[PDB]
Amino acid sequence: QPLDVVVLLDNSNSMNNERANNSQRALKAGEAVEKLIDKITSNKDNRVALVTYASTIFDGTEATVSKGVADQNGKALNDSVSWDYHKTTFTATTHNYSYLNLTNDANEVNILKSRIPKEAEHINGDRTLYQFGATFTQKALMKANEILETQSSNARKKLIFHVTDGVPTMSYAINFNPYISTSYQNQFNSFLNKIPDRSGILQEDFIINGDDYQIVKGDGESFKLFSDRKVPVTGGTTQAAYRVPQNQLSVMSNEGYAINSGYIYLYWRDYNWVYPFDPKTKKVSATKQIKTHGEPTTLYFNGNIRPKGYDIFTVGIGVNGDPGATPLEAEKFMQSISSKTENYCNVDDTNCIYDELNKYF
Ligand SMILES: [Mg+2]
Repeated sequence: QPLDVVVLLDNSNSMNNERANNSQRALKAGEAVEKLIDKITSNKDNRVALVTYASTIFDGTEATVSKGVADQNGKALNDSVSWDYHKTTFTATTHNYSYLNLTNDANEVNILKSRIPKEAEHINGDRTLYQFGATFTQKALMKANEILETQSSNARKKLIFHVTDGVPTMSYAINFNPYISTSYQNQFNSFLNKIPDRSGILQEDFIINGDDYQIVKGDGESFKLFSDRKVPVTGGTTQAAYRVPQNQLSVMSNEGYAINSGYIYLYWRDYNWVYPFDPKTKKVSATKQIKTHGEPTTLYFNGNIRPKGYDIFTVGIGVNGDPGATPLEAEKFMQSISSKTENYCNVDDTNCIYDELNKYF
């Protein structure tokens, strides 16, 4: 049977070529993709598609994300020196780095390959698109799956080939119910009960029905969700604050910020917090706690992708855990969202990559 392949390409900010002491993540990821496309399409029956992602799918559409910190009541502000404090969402047109239709047309293949980026955003380049540079792996997996389920069939061979540094920093929320007495652990367990092997959670028990910027967890800050909700002063122990200027003082009060003579003490916005937590009292869960983006992503993978019975190969590029994970956490995560242990390969591990692909070619 012919092979339909979706390439998943991580174009998050962590992939910028300067990162990890010039590890050239994006350049190397783009080259690996070029090589995979050429290899797959050598057989004229096979189809390819490309899903490049970061905070969202980079397909040339407009997207919105939330940014900033918040006061003690969850009221949002941006404390950056380069943005107005009201700038707590950003809206922009993404690069079209995707080819979203499986194809074996040679001219279409050429379009796909022309759309392969070799660089990611820089904090000093496009500062607007830099805001769309989180690692929302879950969303990209959902798009790759949607493509295969929509456009392939049970009789064709299907592959997801995912190239990334392995550190997701955004995820969809697990739909815990704060209003029943069932403990969060028992709620989580009931979600697991729905998958034959209990290793995942179905899409229906994620919060998906809303625009991303209002429902998603994480903003690219970290692999981790934060147990301490207070923003600390850099390198320190003490909570940071936003001094409100004289000229600015009355407008901020009017707006409703918590100002204590005359400082707004800063908290991570609540989509960065360990959850679930009671939405009224803010009491964190005393049982099950989600503490990374890796876990909800793996659960989604295992609930909704792995059962489809096709192959998922993950290729690690310059792997160190940036931001907020260790190198091992990143590997384990990548292995967690591959068909099996040996379908995670470092890009440097050419033997691993040759061996897995050999079956098809
Ligand atoms: Mg990243």
